[PDB]
Amino acid sequence: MNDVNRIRTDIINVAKTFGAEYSEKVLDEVFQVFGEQFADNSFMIRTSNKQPDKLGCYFRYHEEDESQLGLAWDIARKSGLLSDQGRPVDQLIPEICETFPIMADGVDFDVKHGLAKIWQSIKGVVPVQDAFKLSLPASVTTHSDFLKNHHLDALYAFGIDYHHSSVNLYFDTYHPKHHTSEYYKNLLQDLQFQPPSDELLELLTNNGEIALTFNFASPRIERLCFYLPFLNREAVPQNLLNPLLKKYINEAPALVDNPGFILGWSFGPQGGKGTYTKVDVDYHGRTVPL
Ligand SMILES: CC(C)=CCC/C(C)=C/CSP(=O)(O)OP(=O)(O)O
Repeated sequence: MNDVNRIRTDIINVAKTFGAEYSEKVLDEVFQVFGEQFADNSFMIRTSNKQPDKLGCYFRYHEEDESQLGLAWDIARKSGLLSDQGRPVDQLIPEICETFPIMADGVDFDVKHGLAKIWQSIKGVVPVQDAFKLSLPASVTTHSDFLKNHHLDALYAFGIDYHHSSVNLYFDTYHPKHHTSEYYKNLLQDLQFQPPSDELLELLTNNGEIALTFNFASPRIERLCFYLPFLNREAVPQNLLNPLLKKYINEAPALVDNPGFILGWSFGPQGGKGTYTKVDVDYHGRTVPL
């Protein structure tokens, strides 16, 4: 369709507009193999802040259709976009699929580097201890007391990062403290991560999504992320966005006049690497309303 070539053009436009490194060759190979799954599924375009003056650009899709579940991994492997290094990360997706009933999956793409991440969403929420049999990083188990103590133990999804050999764990915000700003202040303090502004803390009371990143090199929790949805460009708190990301919320491409957004705040060791902002445009306009 034209829908697919529209999507490839919008992304090169973003990558160029916002100074994001990219590889036309790489984009081609991804779209050759995955283009239709973009036009036919929940689809989002991301820019992040990991480097002060230039955004990176990503694009991702979410497969909710029962019959298609598992084809993302198959497609990824058969075409060579995801090849096996025997890495500690490389066995996780098969293990997850045998252990847990799966209700959604998705692929994340880096406009320069190609296929970056694969998500698995469990059917329903599970005690995180049920994931302890998997070849996750040792740092997951060794923080089991910390996961329970901060009510980060209702596990619903895995994100497997192949560029960084790291794993994201996703947590439902079941506990009354998750609607409290003091919980996010105390969580960032306990992790010795960079403190949040009061504006962000206020927003986090109606937070609903928490993610934790673990990797095989480090005995420490590498970073965490909070996610909030916003219905449209206007609903976005723009005092939390630097100028480059302000421009992105006004000019991010989508097939609706006023797309919704998912914003992500990554936090890591204070004075260290991983405290930045993520902006996801709801390209089709049907991810955010759900
Ligand atoms: C990705 C799609 C289509 C919908 C979900 C929006 C969402 C929660 C994205 C999170 S991907 P994330 O784990 O935040 O990626 P990292 O930067 O942590 O590697």
